Amino acid sequence: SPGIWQLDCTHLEGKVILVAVHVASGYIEAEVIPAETGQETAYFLLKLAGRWPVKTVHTDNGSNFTGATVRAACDWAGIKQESMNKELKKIIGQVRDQAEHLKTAVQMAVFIHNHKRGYSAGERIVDIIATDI
Amino acid sequence: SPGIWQLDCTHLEGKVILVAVHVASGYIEAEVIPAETGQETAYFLLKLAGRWPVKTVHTDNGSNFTGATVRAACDWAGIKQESMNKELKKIIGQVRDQAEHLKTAVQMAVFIHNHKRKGGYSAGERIVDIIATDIQ
Ligand SMILES: Cc1c(CO)cnn1-c1ccc(F)cc1
Ligand SMILES: Cc1c(CO)cnn1-c1ccc(F)cc1
Ligand SMILES: [Cl-]
Ligand SMILES: [Cl-]
Repeated sequence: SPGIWQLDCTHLEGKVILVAVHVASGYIEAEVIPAETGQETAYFLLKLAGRWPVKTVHTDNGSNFTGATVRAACDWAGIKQESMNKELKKIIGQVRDQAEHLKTAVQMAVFIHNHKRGYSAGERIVDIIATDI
Repeated sequence: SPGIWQLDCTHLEGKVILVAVHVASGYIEAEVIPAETGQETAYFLLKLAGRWPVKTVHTDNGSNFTGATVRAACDWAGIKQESMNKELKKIIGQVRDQAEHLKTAVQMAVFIHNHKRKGGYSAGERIVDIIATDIQ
């Protein structure tokens, strides 16, 4: 469905990246976060939920989801907790050299993934949500 | 254009917030950034451009836009360089005491601003409708 996202973590250069995939489109939002903690996870989810209609998020149900913080953020935002990601690392690989900081490379990779084309993932998410509306 | 954004800075609690407004819809993306520098501005603009189809930005043309970095990032992403602050601040003010960290309060405020229905469509619904229409 249109409001359904998957949230996973992935690790590079000793750092933690959260990757959110909009399941129907393949569109991705990803960011390096300071640590894999409830507080940083909640922050990431709140950010995502303000930008797209997030109804449900499928997660790995690990340690950073057992605490009060993520529960509180999902409650507040009205979110239920109920192939793109190796590719993301591959693109980061292709572009790593052009950026000093991993965080920059991550955002270049997100850009490339979402714009690649007859439809890009970015066009697909928009069409799907507009149709739902 | 569907692809036109305005980028402004605003300041609270000794911290810098960049606010991007999609002009046709009133949809906002905003984040606290470490400092108002070319490098952090470039980073913010690359993030935005990967999430929405950014063709042109209108900025204040100040110091963080004179350097090689923002110019290089905009080149790369194919971006041309050619009320909210207050409203967003008001919502932040309203929620500030519910979050420890300003950064959290900012993202709650963005959520509220983008979902608010004054009657009706929210800004979030409008941006999606406008861009979907343009695509078709
Ligand atoms: C701007 C662009 C390209 C080429 O830059 C490929 N997909 N998109 C895109 C991405 C997201 C949209 F909402 C609409 C279009
Ligand atoms: C989920 C929601 C609300 C709350 O019902 C208000 N606007 N939106 C919204 C925001 C962005 C969209 F693309 C679609 C809908
Ligand atoms: Cl995780
Ligand atoms: Cl600025």
